[PDB]
This record gives sequence, C-alpha cells and structure tokens, in this order.
Amino acid sequence: CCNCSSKWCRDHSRCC
Repeated sequence: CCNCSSKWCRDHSRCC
C-alpha cells in the first residue's frame, strides 16, 4: 500500500 497523500498508509510505506 504505497500512498503519497494518505498519511496512514505512508507510515507503512517507504516510497512515500
């Protein structure tokens, strides 16, 4: 789950 606008997913995403 790579999200740039979403902060929630961002926490579990390195891409963003």
